Amino acid sequence: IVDRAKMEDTLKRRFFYDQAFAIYGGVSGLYDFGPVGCALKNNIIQTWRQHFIQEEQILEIDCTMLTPEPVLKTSGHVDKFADFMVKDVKNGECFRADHLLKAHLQKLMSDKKCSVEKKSEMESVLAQLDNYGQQELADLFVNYNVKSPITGNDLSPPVSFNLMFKTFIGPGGNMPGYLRPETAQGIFLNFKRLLEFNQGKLPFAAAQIGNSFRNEISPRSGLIRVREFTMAEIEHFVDPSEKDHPKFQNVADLHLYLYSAKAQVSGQSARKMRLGDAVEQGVINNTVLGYFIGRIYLYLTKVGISPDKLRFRQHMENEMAHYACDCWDAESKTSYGWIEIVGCADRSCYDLSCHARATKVPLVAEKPYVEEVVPNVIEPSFGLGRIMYTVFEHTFHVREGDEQRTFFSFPAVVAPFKCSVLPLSQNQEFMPFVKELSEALTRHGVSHKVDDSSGSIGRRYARTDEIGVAFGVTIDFDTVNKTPHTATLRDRDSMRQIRAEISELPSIVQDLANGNITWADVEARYPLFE
Amino acid sequence: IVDRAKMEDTLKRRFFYDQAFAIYGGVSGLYDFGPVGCALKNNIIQTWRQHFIQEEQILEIDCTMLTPEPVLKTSGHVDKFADFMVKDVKNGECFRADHLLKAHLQKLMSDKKCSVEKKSEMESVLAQLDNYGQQELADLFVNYNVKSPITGNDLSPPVSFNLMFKTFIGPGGNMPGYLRPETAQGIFLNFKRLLEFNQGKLPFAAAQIGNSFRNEISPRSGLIRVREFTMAEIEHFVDPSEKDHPKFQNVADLHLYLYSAKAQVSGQSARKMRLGDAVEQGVINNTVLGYFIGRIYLYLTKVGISPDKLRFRQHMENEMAHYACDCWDAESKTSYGWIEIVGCADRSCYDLSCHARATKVPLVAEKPYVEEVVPNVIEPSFGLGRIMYTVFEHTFHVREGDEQRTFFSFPAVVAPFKCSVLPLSQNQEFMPFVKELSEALTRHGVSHKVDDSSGSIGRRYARTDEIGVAFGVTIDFDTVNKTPHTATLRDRDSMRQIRAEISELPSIVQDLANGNITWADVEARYPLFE
Ligand SMILES: Nc1ncnc2c1ncn2[C@@H]1O[C@@H](COP(=O)(O)OP(=O)(O)OP(=O)(O)OP(=O)(O)OC[C@@H]2O[C@@H](n3cnc4c(N)ncnc43)[C@H](O)[C@H]2O)[C@H](O)[C@H]1O
Ligand SMILES: Nc1ncnc2c1ncn2[C@@H]1O[C@@H](COP(=O)(O)OP(=O)(O)OP(=O)(O)OP(=O)(O)OC[C@@H]2O[C@@H](n3cnc4c(N)ncnc43)[C@H](O)[C@H]2O)[C@H](O)[C@H]1O
Repeated sequence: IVDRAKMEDTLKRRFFYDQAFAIYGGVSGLYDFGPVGCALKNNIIQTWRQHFIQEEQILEIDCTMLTPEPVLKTSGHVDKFADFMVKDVKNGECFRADHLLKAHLQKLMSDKKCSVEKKSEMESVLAQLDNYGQQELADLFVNYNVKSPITGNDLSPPVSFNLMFKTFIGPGGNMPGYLRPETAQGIFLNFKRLLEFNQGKLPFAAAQIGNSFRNEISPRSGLIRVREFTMAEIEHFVDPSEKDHPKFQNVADLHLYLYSAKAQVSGQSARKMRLGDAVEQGVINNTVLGYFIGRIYLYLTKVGISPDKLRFRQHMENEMAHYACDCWDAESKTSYGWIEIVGCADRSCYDLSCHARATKVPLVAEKPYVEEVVPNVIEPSFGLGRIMYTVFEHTFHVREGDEQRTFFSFPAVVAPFKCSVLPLSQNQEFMPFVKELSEALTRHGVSHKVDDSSGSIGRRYARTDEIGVAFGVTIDFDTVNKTPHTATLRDRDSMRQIRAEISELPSIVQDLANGNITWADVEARYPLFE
Repeated sequence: IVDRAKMEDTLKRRFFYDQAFAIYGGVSGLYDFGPVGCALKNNIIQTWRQHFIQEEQILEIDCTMLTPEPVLKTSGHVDKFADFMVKDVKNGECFRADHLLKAHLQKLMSDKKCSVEKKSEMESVLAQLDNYGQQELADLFVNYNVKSPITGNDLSPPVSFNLMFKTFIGPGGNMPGYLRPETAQGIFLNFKRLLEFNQGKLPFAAAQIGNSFRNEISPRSGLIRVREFTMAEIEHFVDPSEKDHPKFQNVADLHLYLYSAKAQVSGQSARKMRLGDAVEQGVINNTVLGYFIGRIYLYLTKVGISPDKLRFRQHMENEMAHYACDCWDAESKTSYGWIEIVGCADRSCYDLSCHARATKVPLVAEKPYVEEVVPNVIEPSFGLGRIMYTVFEHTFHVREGDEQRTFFSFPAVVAPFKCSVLPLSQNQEFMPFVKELSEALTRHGVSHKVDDSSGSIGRRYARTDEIGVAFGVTIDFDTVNKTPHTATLRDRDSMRQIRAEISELPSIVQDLANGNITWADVEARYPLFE
């Protein structure tokens, strides 16, 4: 439960992000990231690089965004990559039928005049929205007589709208192209050279961290629905008969909420199972999928996503992506409800075969005399933007004070900068201490910034808390004149303080940020300071 | 003088980069970067972040690539951002008139039948190619009767071709847009919030590191001419009356080749002046421009660009970009001749005014009672791709041996990974040493990789040299069985070796890579090893 309004005001005021081309009216689905937004975004990307690429020794490549039409036609995007769209016969307003129908039912379930039986009927309908096809969705639009949310007009029947941006490569219109809606294709077209890196053996994973474009019909979810974003995609090529991951046992003991396809059709809630158990019973197909689901859980959690607002939902029969057979999405509970922030599909051998057949170029591998096989690929897809937004709503808090101050309980690994060093005076009296502390923090690899802003220490930290700085060190006169020279350490979340010699604080902060020590531990060793 | 052919073969074989969508015929102007290509590209970006953003405390932002037409129409790109194009009346082959005329004259100057007087005439023409306008270029195409390079056909008159990619944002064609040809605009539309970070005082700089698109007419220069690339742009906002940079004296003593507009019109060669002297005489307008020209020189140099193949060329009167008044480009001598890899324009107050007037939104600042002013901006534009390519041609070498091996003398700060650790056996006998060395190197922040490839040590390093690994440590039996336990250190460029205790090598390599010690110094302290 978060006050989106108040938050968007803080994120825009401190400039995490904001409307792109604001002075022109702004384009929906487009936003720019300010200084703190980039710092946070970079921390999230770097953390991701460590968690996956570095942890699994994934091969990295950087493919182009521009894509010639033939490529996307083969992958099947030109035909299936789209959302159903509607528009009132009056003017040309377009809406994503998928979501309009959802906002309409929620409207009816909110009206007190709604009976219990109908409320239930509608709930069952929403829990199957991603299944309904061209026709099924057309009927519901009639049964509920759905009409334009603005000055209720009559909506035309739901039709498919390809989400890919169109363009022309080079002069003339002989080579029409698109902006890649995902990165996966780039890795597939370079399968041979990539497979070659691993001696030609399976399994192995390739990844990409770049921009993708989706000409979203009607973006109205802030950063949740942009037409341009950064995504990290991992393509894990494995033997279709060796779909077993050697490291699964590393996450087999995690307890996370799973919402299987069955539980969705049988109308029951999601369960909090143990990964290992989930695979045993058959809920989660194999262990390769199970490993990544665990690593994903760990990543999102480490970055700041709340376990109580995180779950993995499996796709339904006809919800499947045109390229997948099985899939699980990491959805986060937000002010916009449950939304996927990480897609993890098991798109068998769809891709490699399509390109192989179309280009007349074989894309396979061998196994022991020797047999050739088309690697099944599990694709963990990360929408960094959505992941960051979720972090905002899950760590945004209002201080218990009339002044209505706000702060983000950002984990030390993602916060703009771990420590904030703020002295009272700037005279050559404090510099000797500020300089030393700063450099000391630098030797400990602790990002920091010397606060100069005007106002009382309390007001100084107020700004620090707004952008989620994890810790702060106050350097007052008792630090310069008294001896031993001690400074004040402040915990962002609790606002509680500590007093210790300014030469020891560096290592203390380091351990606090690296999770080697608890704020509790700190209060146990050093004297409290109010 | 480099054998482009042989090089492109090594860059593509080891997978630094290669044709994008290769299995489809490949699209010109598009390439993908493989593992080593990304490692190198990332090192170049990181080095750039340290050199500029971190060194000048530049504010970073990340704007969108999609841009609504009105924005680019105001900036003047919709009208002036283009290259002159020609095409043979026969088929529809398009060519950049600018470059075709250049390739034609070079052809005539190469034929022995060419007289000295005409050769001179043509040289004077090429040294003014970027000045010739719509008409002047049309006449030359007649005087020299330029015809299609392929099966000589008759070329149509030179016409302007807007280099911007076209697209439509959202459903329908009511909001036509483009892909940003540069990033600068993004910073300008966010001038108010950016100026706000600096208390509203000048000067201050904002920067962006992202992708830009240029629908290049006929790309045929490898990575030199792509339709999609990564660029780092710095927008340095300064008081039009305070165009003086406080740090200029930090680079005032650099000797670099300058090729002023005069020297280009007066038909004389470029001079190797001292930055300070250059500003004195008035060659380089102010010191703000002089500082950046120095920092740029230092950056390119540190990354691997050869000083003897680097120069800064000033634009001519009508060569000016539609948004600039003065400018200097860092051009590198390559197999494609001199090409700009860094643009440094002094586009006064063109931008801020244009957007202010069009949006009816003021974009100014104040100065001491107080006067408002439109900040003059100096834009150092970096084409990371071109900078990396230049590094390739300037560090690519062929070993003096029949086998024709190749290697890149990459500076330690940009090489894929600084040290290569390669043992003879993998048995539990060597592991204790390999493990220790590896971790030790990690504690010293020295990137490395344990070589496993088969073949003799000499053949092992052959692969290491190909991707430019700076150093190598050989761990043989005399390392495991003998005592003290010593290993062999190998310099990539010289291939000369050294023998020292395996516990001291970590710090030795660190200093060698961080430029704290010379390979000469090493051979002076430790015993040589053949
Ligand atoms: N019968 C049917 N036929 C065809 N389609 C059917 C269908 N039934 C249901 N559908 C669904 O309709 C499509 C709607 O797509 P979208 O328009 O992208 O809406 P979405 O469901 O919120 O994102 P999506 O699910 O596509 O993200 P993805 O896995 O591609 O990639 C991974 C995601 O990328 C990121 N991401 C996606 N869109 C983003 C955006 N606009 N902004 C920021 N991040 C985004 C997310 O963080 C990450 O989870 C779904 O792809 C498809 O499953
Ligand atoms: N009268 C006139 N009217 C209009 N135009 C006239 C003119 N007389 C001459 N011209 C010239 O014609 C245009 C041709 O442009 P381009 O088509 O980009 O060719 P260029 O000169 O090699 O690059 P450019 O000079 O544009 O790079 P820029 O400063 O924008 O940005 C910085 C560069 O970005 C990078 N970069 C640019 N293009 C790249 C590419 N295709 N691939 C990779 N990197 C690229 C480079 O590394 C970096 O130096 C020049 O912009 C303009 O000066």
